[PDB]
Amino acid sequence: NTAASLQQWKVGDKCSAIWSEDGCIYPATIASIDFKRETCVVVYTGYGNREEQNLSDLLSPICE
Ligand SMILES: C/N=C(\NC)NCCC[C@H](N)C(=O)O
Repeated sequence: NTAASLQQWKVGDKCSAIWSEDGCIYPATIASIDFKRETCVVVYTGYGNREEQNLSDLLSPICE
């Protein structure tokens, strides 16, 4: 994980998010960010769902 940059993300960046449904970590890609709410919508890669997560709650992209 990239701890130092774990609050700032940009649209089009890959990440990991906590799926609200399993509570588990899954790979997701940032589709859009609302910097005012400090949240962003991410699309779960491989699944095709999109969920709104906090920028500071996002997790580093999977590479393994
Ligand atoms: C981010 N993860 C997912 N979707 C966006 N997973 C969908 C399949 C897993 C789900 N627990 C099931 O078995 O239905």
